[PDB]
Parts: sequence; structure tokens; C-alpha cells
Amino acid sequence: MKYMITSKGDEKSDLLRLNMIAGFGEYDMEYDDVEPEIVISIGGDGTFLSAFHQYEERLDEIAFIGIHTGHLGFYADWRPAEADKLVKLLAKYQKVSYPLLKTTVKYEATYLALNESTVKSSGGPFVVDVVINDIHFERFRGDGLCMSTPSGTTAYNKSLGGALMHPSIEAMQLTEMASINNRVYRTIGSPLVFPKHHVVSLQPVNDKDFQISVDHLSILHRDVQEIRYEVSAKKIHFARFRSFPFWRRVHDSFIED
Amino acid sequence: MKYMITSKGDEKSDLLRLNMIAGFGEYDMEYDDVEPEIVISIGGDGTFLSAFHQYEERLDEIAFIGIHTGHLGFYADWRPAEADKLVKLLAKYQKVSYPLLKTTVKYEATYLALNESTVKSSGGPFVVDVVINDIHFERFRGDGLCMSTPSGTTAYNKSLGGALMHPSIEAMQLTEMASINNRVYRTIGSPLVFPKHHVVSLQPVNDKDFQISVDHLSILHRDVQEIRYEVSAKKIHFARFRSFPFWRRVHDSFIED
Amino acid sequence: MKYMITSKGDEKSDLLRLNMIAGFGEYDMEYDDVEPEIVISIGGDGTFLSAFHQYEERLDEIAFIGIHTGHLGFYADWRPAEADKLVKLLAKYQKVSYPLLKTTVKYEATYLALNESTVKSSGGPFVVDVVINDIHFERFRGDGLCMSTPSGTTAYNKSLGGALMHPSIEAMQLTEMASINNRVYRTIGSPLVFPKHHVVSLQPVNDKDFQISVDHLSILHRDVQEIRYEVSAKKIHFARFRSFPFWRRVHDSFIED
Amino acid sequence: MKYMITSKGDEKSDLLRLNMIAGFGEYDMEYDDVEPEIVISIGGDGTFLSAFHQYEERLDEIAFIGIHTGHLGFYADWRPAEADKLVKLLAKYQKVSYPLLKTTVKYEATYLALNESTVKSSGGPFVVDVVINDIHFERFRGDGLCMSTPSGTTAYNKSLGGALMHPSIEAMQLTEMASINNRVYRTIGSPLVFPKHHVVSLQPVNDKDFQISVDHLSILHRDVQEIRYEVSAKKIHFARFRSFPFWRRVHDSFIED
Ligand SMILES: Nc1ncnc2c1ncn2[C@@H]1O[C@H](COCC#Cc2nc3c(N)ncnc3n2Cc2ccccc2)[C@@H](O)[C@H]1O
Ligand SMILES: Nc1ncnc2c1ncn2[C@@H]1O[C@H](COCC#Cc2nc3c(N)ncnc3n2Cc2ccccc2)[C@@H](O)[C@H]1O
Ligand SMILES: Nc1ncnc2c1ncn2[C@@H]1O[C@H](COCC#Cc2nc3c(N)ncnc3n2Cc2ccccc2)[C@@H](O)[C@H]1O
Ligand SMILES: Nc1ncnc2c1ncn2[C@@H]1O[C@H](COCC#Cc2nc3c(N)ncnc3n2Cc2ccccc2)[C@@H](O)[C@H]1O
Repeated sequence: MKYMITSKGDEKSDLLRLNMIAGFGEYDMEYDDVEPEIVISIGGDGTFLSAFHQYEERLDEIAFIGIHTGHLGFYADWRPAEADKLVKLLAKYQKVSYPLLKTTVKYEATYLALNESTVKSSGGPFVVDVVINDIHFERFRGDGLCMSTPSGTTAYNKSLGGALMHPSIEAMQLTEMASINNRVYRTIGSPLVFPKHHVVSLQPVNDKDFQISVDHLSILHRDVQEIRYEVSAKKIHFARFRSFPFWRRVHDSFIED
Repeated sequence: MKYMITSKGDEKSDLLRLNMIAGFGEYDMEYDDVEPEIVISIGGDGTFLSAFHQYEERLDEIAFIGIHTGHLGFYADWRPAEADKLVKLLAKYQKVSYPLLKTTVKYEATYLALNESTVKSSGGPFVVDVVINDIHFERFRGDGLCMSTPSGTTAYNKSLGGALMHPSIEAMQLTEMASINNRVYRTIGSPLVFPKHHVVSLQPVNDKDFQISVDHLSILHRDVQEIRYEVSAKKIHFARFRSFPFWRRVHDSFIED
Repeated sequence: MKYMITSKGDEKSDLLRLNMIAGFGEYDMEYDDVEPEIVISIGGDGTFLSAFHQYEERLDEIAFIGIHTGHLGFYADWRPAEADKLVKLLAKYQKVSYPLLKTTVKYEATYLALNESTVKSSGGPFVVDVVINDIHFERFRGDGLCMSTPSGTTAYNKSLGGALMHPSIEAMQLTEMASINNRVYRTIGSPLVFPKHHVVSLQPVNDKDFQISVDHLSILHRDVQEIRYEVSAKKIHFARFRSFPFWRRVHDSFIED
Repeated sequence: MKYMITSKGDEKSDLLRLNMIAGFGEYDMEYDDVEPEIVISIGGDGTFLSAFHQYEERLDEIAFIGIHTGHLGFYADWRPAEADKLVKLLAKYQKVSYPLLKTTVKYEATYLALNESTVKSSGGPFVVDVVINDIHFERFRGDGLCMSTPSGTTAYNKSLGGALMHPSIEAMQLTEMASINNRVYRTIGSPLVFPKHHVVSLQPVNDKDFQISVDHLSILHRDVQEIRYEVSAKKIHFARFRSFPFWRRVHDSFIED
């Protein structure tokens, strides 16, 4: 079937990519980077992130596979020495799906995040009213906020004190960035985990310009009226050829390998 | 139908209890503390916790209601001035259900937790191997561990840095208590959120005696071979007469009321 | 003696300033904003911060006084209703001194901080080697670092998990901003408190452009070779007319007033 | 001069101890475990802790030396292969001194801590009023409190989120253990660093029985009226034969060796 391979760009990844293409030439496989059914990423989680956003409009029709040429990644969880076996097994697997985060920015633009979406100020103080399902929950003062997908909880969310969620749980997690807490300003402090169909809305107080990130991309948005967070109805699909449990991936990346 | 009322024991709660019993006498309502269909708790979350464990063998046949004579509780979320209206509406509501945590202690005893279950040492050093779905995840050294239900995340779990989970998510959350982290000992540090059907097993390394807590109860267990944590198949059922959202309960308890 | 008064700029502060000037006119007091011996700040800690940096070249010859027209500040710890008494007592007090932080940026520029100095990347990843007294301590990956003065520990340092230090201790405190910690990248995690004469040096790894903040000021520095942190030999001097203990100031600002 | 050697008790430490005693026999050195001038500890920091408390009444007359038969310790910072060189150099060094923590328990007993002193409840809820220099600072609700010496900040204090203090700073650090924070109960949250001559006093609210730890020792104290913390006037003295900086010790123990 139709496939394509993106590469980190270094010598190691490009030649691993050329070898798999050559290996795919021995099977009924058509290279196509317009409408592929299989997207293979060779590099790190950053390369996989780019591969995801390159084809975020055909998620229901693509099974992703990640190969790590360097250290173990959470999305690129195949060793390079397994590419030939990967080519073989891919020629003739099941699919597992991870939840995604929908970000809506009204002034309206919508973005999909595999890891997380963050909001920071354009330079001055960051102050937003946090609204959960249309009820005002808190007025946040600090450096910013981060809304994480389950699989994204091992990334930026983890460094901010958030919990690690198993990707089978359809949820999003909001964590604070250096929140001010005194007698007058008050935030919840704890990370918040929201289920499907809950809407978290960030609304300006004085400044209306925000630096909004979605995975690796970060754009300054001007005259923002609202930022809306919710678990996406779309999901990313992985091709699994064996058992690599998420908690084992966490152990291999953080405890020891 | 059959009902009963437990009380904090102070003058305020006992006389609120006697007034509701008198109010129930004007309706087709039978007091029965053996097989009640409605269990009303008057006091704080501690009183509600006791009411829960008093009838933990008839959870599928009981709808709980909590009344707070003091400050707002997460389970006792009815003001005392609403008892007469509560009696009326209860005479003729829907049910919402929260997940529970199953704790298995092998030497075998099983316990149900509405808030959380914690493990600490019997005095010496606390060292356990943490096993997730039969794979060894980490060797924990520290003061102890805490496995929290969703509704329990606002309690002990919150004070340990855990995330607040909406009770619609069937999950459990494990948080660390003063874990040692240096070149030789290594824990994940972050809280871990587990879905249904994941089993977390704590296993001794040297000392086999542990102080195990389940909600308010805390018992020293001797010659422990394993402690097993998993989301319970049983659920607690609340009688809801109006909308009091969980995130609003969080806001009222922690931000301001 | 010579004095001057800076104001927040609102109607409340300007008219409090005009009343104190009028009150000072009844005494042997000369207004002079070039070489004052007494600098009075009317507003918040931000106004006091500006008053400090306005005269940072005559610190050994100035006693600062802060008046808070809004909430209690840590530097502006005089209520507006005490200005007349303040004018009187100032006409005829002792001095207490707080440590300051010296920041050296080599490409060489030196800055003095009353609260803290922070380092962040110019957009990309922030990676610096942390060198303590010429020995390499760690390679930091994350959002940035913050070096705080003692009196500054109640400000940005506090929101990042740092400890509150009594200003009698001549020290500086380094805290991390969302540090990455996995199998490959490793930071200390804990805040670090350094005594006088210890030098903490930040040194680039790839990117050489950093956004460096000093109190309220924040400037993008290009082609940085090193950022050096050390407890300053200069100190800020406060005019004290009564006992307002630091721990009481902490209690009034964070516990309740 | 007079000396003695304490041992971990394993085969490795006992025979290292016998070899150094034999090596000391070739010099003008007298073994004496009653009034030694040099106390050598062979084992880990736990062995050194025991050696410290064994001679805590002759601290002004003893220079301590620690040898680690296992991993690197913060007090036992000499490799076993250097014992012969240690014997030689000790035969003919300077002294460095670290601050200590004085704990007073009134009902009156006083204890000295090299690492820290902690307070927990006897089983029920732990509630204490925290008083700093006779002013009431906070009412603490939680699992307990920990007051750490500077060199103790790398131990229990570190696991509780406290800052690492260089031992040249004469100070103590108070950190919280799972403090409850909601609308009604409020603690400072941040670690507190106190200078010399500041007195921190813990005072009961309901329960008067506390489990008080001092380094490795932990005793249940009954009918406590007050627990007083302050930087001790006594200091521990180390024999230094070379430069092993504290920050290097921190790096070797926590970053990598
Ligand atoms: N302070 C920060 N701590 C943690 N991550 C941060 C921080 N700042 C920005 N980012 C991130 O950059 C990302 C864009 O680039 C590609 C990627 C990725 C990735 N994804 C994961 C994951 N799911 N699990 C574990 N490792 C991961 N990495 C690897 C990684 C670890 C640490 C830093 C950067 C990258 C964006 O996904 C932000 O999360
Ligand atoms: N350090 C600690 N921090 C927080 N809680 C702790 C700590 N130590 C032990 N407990 C707890 O005692 C409980 C048994 O008594 C009854 C109850 C309850 C309760 N449940 C909740 C809840 N779900 N949401 C919010 N408030 C709650 N409370 C009120 C409450 C707040 C703080 C302390 C105690 C009680 C057991 O449920 C442990 O969680
Ligand atoms: N996330 C953050 N959390 C905390 N402070 C942050 C954060 N981001 C930037 N700042 C800060 O802005 C400052 C420049 O403006 C003037 C000032 C001041 C001040 N000084 C103190 C103090 N010593 N003690 C208590 N209150 C203080 N404030 C008041 C205050 C509290 C919180 C935010 C801003 C201001 C600079 O001193 C940064 O510390
Ligand atoms: N959760 C906890 N985390 C950290 N330490 C804890 C915890 N619980 C109790 N202790 C401690 O046991 C101690 C008594 O035994 C001897 C000792 C020592 C020691 N001293 C230090 C130090 N100064 N620097 C680094 N390593 C140290 N260790 C080694 C060590 C590390 C971790 C646990 C135990 C021991 C007492 O000093 C408590 O601090």
C-alpha cells in the first residue's frame, strides 16, 4: 500500500531511510507522500512530531511508525536494527490510537496537538481568567499554562509537575507555570485532569496578545478573545507489531534502559 | 423507602438528624439502618467516609447523600438549611456514581477505598519494588506511597503534589511520599494515573511489615507478600437533586466560596 | 537633609506625595532627586524597584523607605495613613541593609538586582552548562534559571519552589524553570543556596543569545560568552522607624493580614 | 594523639579498620574510645551519624573523618584505598566546621542534630502552631515538619523539596510534610531558611504526643508543651587533608560520579 518516510536529515537517518525504501521496493509498496497509508518517521520525537503535523488532515487514514536513530523516544520506539523486520511485517499488524488535544483561538483558528499546547504572555504579565464549562474557576497569574495530551504528559507536562497519564485515558491535563500565590492572587496549584467533552477556556484580563505554542510550533497571537481547550474527536493511529507497554516506555526513558 | 441517617455526634448534627427523621415521618419513609436504600450523612467528609464503610457491602443498593454542618465537604455538599427541601425531594432524583479503589493484601484481605490507600513502613526504612501489570517499574525508597481514587485526588493525593481528576474518569493515581533520588536510587517522581484493569503491585525488599491505610482506617500488616492496587468494579452511588459540578466543588473548597 | 519621592503615578500616590512634600516643607528638608539622602517610594514593590534602580549608583549614600498605596509590599511596608508620622520621624531612625545580587554578562556588562536575575533562551531550546566556582556542576536543559536575593526569595523565586531566606543571610538562591530530567539529561532539581564569594557561571552550549532579566528589566543579550552570578559587595539600606519583622511581613503577605 | 575507629560491622569495614589500627601502630598514636581527638568512621553516612552522636559531648575536642566502604557519602568522603595515605597524613591537616541544630523539647530535654529533626503525630492528625521569634506564623496541618542543618539539606530535607544550603552558612531550614491547604487551612508551603539566633517553636493544638526524630533516632514524646528549634552554638569539626568542595560532593552524589 501507499507509504512515505520522513527523516531527521542526518547521515544516519537518510541512509536508514534509503535502505527501507530499497527494502520496500521488493514488496507491493508504493511510495507516496501525498496520500500515504503508512507514515514512517526516522529520527527523534521531534521528527515524529513533524511527521504528525505534516499529515494532520488525514489522521483517520494513516498509521504512524517511529524509528529512533538516537535515544529512545515515546513515539519513535523502534530500534534502527529492526527496520528490515519492520519492512517485512509492514508488507503484510493492528492499530492503537492515542487521544489528541483541540485548541481553538478566537479573535477563529483551530490547532491539533499531539503533545501539548501552552499559553504565555507577549512580554508583560500573563493574567488569564480560567473558565471550566462556562463557570469561572480561577484568575491565573504567572508565567503561563500548559494543556497536555495523555502521551504528552511525559514531555513538557512532566517538567511542570504534572502527572503521567496512560494514553488509553481520553483526557487532557492542565498544569501551571510559576503561578503567583499570595493573599490576593490564588490558583489551584495542582494539575487538573479533564475528561472528554469538558471545555477549558482562557480569557484575557488586560493584555490581549499571547504567545501560543502547539507541540514544536509557537506563534504570537494578537487580539485574542478566548483560547478553548478540549479533548479532540480525532485520534492518531499507530501501527503496532509487538507489545511495548506505555509504562515500560516510561521506565526505559526515565528510570533506566 | 428504607433510609437511615448517621451523625457527626455534636449537638448541631444530632438535632438536624432528629428534625429530618421527624420530617421523614410525614412521608412514606421507613427508618432502617440494616438494609437502607438511602444513607444520609450529617457532619463532614469524615462522617461520610464512615457512612460509606459502614455499608460497603451494599453499595449497589444505596444512594448516598452528604450534609455538611461545618465547612463545605466534597461528599457532604448540602447545606443544613436545605434539609427540609432535601426531605421533600427525597420523598419522591437521579444517581451519579464515582469509581472506587480495590486494595488486596496478600500474606489475603481486600479493602475498598473512597479516598485513597497508603503504604508506609512499620518504623524502619520503606523500600518496595513497584510492579505495573507484572513488569518491574521501579524500586521505591522513601516515606511511602498513596493510591488515590478520582474523588480522592482532592484529599491526601493533593497534598502530595498529585493531580485533581474529574470523578467521571475511571482511574487511580499513585503519588510518592518523600522519595529518595540520588545516583543509586531512582523513582519516577511524577504522579502516575492508571486506567481500569491496570494492576499496580507493591512487593517487599527487606522488611515485610507495613502500616497500610484505607481512608481513615490504618492497620499494621505483618508478613506482607504483596499489596495490589486496581480500580474497583464496584462504584459508590450519590443521589443528586441539582447540579453541583465537581470543578465548582473544587473552586468552592480551594479558591474561595 | 536631601530627599526625593517617587510615585506610582495614580491619583492616590501623587496626592500622598504632594502632602508629604508639603509636610516636609515645615522642616529642614530639601527636595533633591539628583543627590538625595532619603528616597521615598509611594506605590507598590514595582515602584520601589524602580526607585532602587534609579539610584543604584548611590546606594551607600541613600536610605530607602517604601509606602504601599495598595496592598502590603515587602519593600513598601508603610501604610499611607502613617505618612505624617513618617515625615515627622524622618525630620529627626536606624538603617538596616539587605544583600544584593551582582550579574556579569560577558561577550562585559554588570547589573545589580534587588529581587532576582533570570536567564531564558531567545526562542529555541535553553541549554547552559552550570559552573560553580570553576567546577562543572550540571548541564541544564529547560525553560531557564533564576538567581534570587534573600529579600527576592518571596517573589519569582517563591513561585518556582525556592525557599524563603531571611534577608540577614548574605546569600543567593538558584532555582530551576521546568528542567528536563530523563535518562540522558540530569539536573539537581533542588534549589541551591550559595554563600558570599561563591561564583555561579552559566555558559552556552549551542545558542548564544539569551533573554536576561534583572528585576523588572528584561533585555535580549546576543553573543553571550558567560553569565556570572555572585552576592554583591554593595547593599541596599532601609530607614527603619519601628519593628516590622521579615517573618511577620511574610505572614502578612501570604498567610493572612 | 588519641584516636578511635567505628565500623559499619561488615567484613569489609572491620578489616579496613584493623588495617588502619595496624598502620597507626607504626606511629605515635594511642587508641582510645573514651577521650579520642580523632574519630574515624568506616561505613556510610549512617555509621558517621552514629559516630557523631556517640561523642556529641566532646565535639569541641574531636576532628571527625569518614571513610565510605560503599557508595560516596556526604560525611564519609574518603575512598577505602586512601586509608594508608589517611593514616600517614593523620600521623602528622586543618579543621573545617559545620553548623548543628539544637532541639529543645519541653513538657525539658535537648538534642543535637547533624542532619535534621522531624516532628510527626503519634497516630492521629498532626496540628501544630508554628511560632517564629514569639510571633505566631502559621497553624500547620499535615504529616509533619522537618528542620534541617545545612549539611543535612542533602538528606531528608532534599526529598521534601527543600533547598541545598552550603554548610558555610550558619542556618537551619524548615520544610513541610504533606501540608493541607484549602480555604480554611493555610501554610506557607515554601521551605523556610532561618539564620542564627532565630527560634522556631512548635506548639500543640489538641494532641500533645509527638513522634520526634533526631537524625536516625526517633522517640515518641508524651505531654509535649513545646518543641524549640535553633541553630546550635556547638559545631562539628572535620579533619580535611585535601579539597573536596561541597558542591562537588553534591554533583558526585546526585548528578553523576
Ligand atoms: N521544559 C520542557 N520539558 C519537556 N519538554 C519540553 C520542554 N520545553 C519544551 N518541550 C517540548 O518540545 C517539544 C517539541 O519538540 C519535539 C519533542 C518532543 C518530545 N516529546 C516527548 C514525550 N511525549 N515524552 C518524552 N519525551 C519527549 N520529547 C523529547 C523532548 C524532551 C524534552 C524537551 C524537548 C523534547 C514539545 O512537545 C514540548 O513538550
Ligand atoms: N496530609 C493530608 N492531606 C490531606 N488529607 C489527608 C492528609 N492526611 C490524611 N488525610 C485524610 O484523612 C482522611 C480521613 O478522614 C476524613 C476525611 C476527609 C476528606 N476527604 C476529602 C476530599 N476527598 N477532598 C477534600 N477534602 C477532604 N477531606 C477532608 C480532609 C482534608 C485534609 C485532611 C483530612 C481530611 C483520608 O481520606 C485522608 O485523605
Ligand atoms: N511568576 C512570578 N512570580 C512572582 N514574581 C514574579 C513572577 N514573574 C515575574 N515576577 C516579578 O516581577 C517583578 C518586577 O515587578 C515588580 C515587583 C515585585 C515584587 N517583589 C516582591 C517580593 N520581593 N516579595 C513579594 N512580592 C513581590 N513583588 C510583587 C509581585 C508579585 C508577583 C509578581 C509580580 C510582582 C520582579 O521582581 C519579578 O520577581
Ligand atoms: N525520605 C528520606 N529521604 C532522605 N533521607 C531520609 C529520608 N527518610 C529518612 N532519611 C534519613 O535517615 C537518616 C539516618 O540514617 C543515616 C543517614 C544518612 C544520610 N545523610 C545524608 C546526607 N546528609 N546527604 C546525603 N545522603 C545522606 N544520607 C544517606 C541517606 C539517604 C536517604 C535515606 C537515608 C539515608 C537521617 O539523616 C534522615 O535524613
